[PDB]
Amino acid sequence: LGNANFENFIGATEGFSEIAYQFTSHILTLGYAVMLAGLLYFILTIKNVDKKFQMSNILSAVVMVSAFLLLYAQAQNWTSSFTFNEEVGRYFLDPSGDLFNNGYRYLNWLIDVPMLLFQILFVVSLTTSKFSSVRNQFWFSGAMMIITGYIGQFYEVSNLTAFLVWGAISSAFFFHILWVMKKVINEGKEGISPAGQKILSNIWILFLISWTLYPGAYLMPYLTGVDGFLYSEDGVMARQLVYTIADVSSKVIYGVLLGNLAITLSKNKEL
Ligand SMILES: *C/C=C(C)/C=C/C=C(C)/C=C/C1=C(C)CCCC1(C)C
Repeated sequence: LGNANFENFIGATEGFSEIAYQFTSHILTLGYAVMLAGLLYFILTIKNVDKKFQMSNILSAVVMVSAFLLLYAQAQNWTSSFTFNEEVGRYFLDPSGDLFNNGYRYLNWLIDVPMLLFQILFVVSLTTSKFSSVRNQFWFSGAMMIITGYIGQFYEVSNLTAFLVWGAISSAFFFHILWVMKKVINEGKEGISPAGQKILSNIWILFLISWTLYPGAYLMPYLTGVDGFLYSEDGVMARQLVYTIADVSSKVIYGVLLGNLAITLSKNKEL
């Protein structure tokens, strides 16, 4: 019953404190709420950039749609999966619920990772690289990263070595994506205004950090060891919190910066 994931495992054994249960619930709600807000932002501001850049706004909006819907479903899956026991005063896994399921989040990643990588190619111009090459490489490596991570995700309770080995494999595809993105951003800096170069530098830093947060949260409950402080409901809170910080940063803030970058490259900005 507490076999699928670390959330259920904890939920089925120690249970969650009211703080943990409520905090995790609140943070997941904030997550999907921000997505909805972002959806409207990206719809409303689309006329602020030239036609040639609008595919980036379009991909942002779509990412917002998928992340709102799936994070909303994730938020409900958390709350409905754990119920309060008066005798002990903690929340436990509910046999009559459907149990906490990582599926919503990983599906969201599968859908969104290729669009996010894709959309910067409609703002920035490449230099010595082919569009189709960059695109195909993002999409393959991106697909493999989530797939492999999702494989590892099944063994987090039952086989911690499979969990890490697969996560390592996933980290290999991630490293490759970083490497392509580096080339993309540096080629995109050439020729453009220093104001656009500056925004591109910010996008690199945002991208590097916010995406590295995901394997951070994947590893979170074991960052202190087998009997460590994080190997608890605290690890769940931290993991869920980091995932949410990452989602907002990699989707909404990334989208906003690309929007601002697009405006810098506008037709009437040219002499
Ligand atoms: C909007 C959602 C995004 C940008 C999701 C990104 C997810 C990742 C970069 C996940 C990476 C992982 C690893 C590199 C290793 C461990 C397993 C994953 C899937 C968490």
